[PDB]
Amino acid sequence: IVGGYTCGANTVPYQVSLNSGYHFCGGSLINSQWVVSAAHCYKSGIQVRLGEDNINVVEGNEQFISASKSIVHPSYNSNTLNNDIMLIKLKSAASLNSRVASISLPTSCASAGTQCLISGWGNTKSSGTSYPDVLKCLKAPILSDSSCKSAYPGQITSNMFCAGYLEGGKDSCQGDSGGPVVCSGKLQGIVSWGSGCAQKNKPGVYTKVCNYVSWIKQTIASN
Ligand SMILES: [Ca+2]
Ligand SMILES: [Cl-]
Repeated sequence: IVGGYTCGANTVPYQVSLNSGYHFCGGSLINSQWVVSAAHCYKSGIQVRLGEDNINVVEGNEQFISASKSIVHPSYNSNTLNNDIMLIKLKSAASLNSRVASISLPTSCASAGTQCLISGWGNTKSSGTSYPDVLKCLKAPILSDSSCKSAYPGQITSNMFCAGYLEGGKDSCQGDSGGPVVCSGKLQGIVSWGSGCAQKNKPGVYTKVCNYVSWIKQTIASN
């Protein structure tokens, strides 16, 4: 997260860190045994880390659980990043409490101008590389489809939306991928891609979760 602020320990209870000896992507807990993340975050040997704040120190409240299965959307395209969404089933159910809770799936899509909270342990610099120890937060509005497509001509599909600031300085970044974009208590987006980070006229692009609600439910019900 570039230009954000320190969330505060356990203030984003549904945030998860995907770990393979180091943090590589974020994710969102949607129920006691399933996590939603980005398809481009896929890899074998994933350990899901819940209830984290400082990812480099065991502080208490953390729950480490191995992924038993990762389900990348069958129509995911690695070149265009269309359908950049993945479901991860936990080997065992997480213990839900005030520090580890699930986030609700949307019943309807969000409209332009809606304020959302984006969070993660991704890079905090636009011109450099520096990963934070604690979870960072950023409040950002969903942009109109018109401005989104003007910013990235021919690259925005109906399964994506832009959020952020055109003047630059505030954006999600590398390492935040797969993380949550929550608006009005509902998971509306997944950190997916963008051109650089926090650059002028290049807002972040996010997977539009409202288009996948039925797919998520049907997939979870059969696994
Ligand atoms: Ca920790
Ligand atoms: Cl276009």
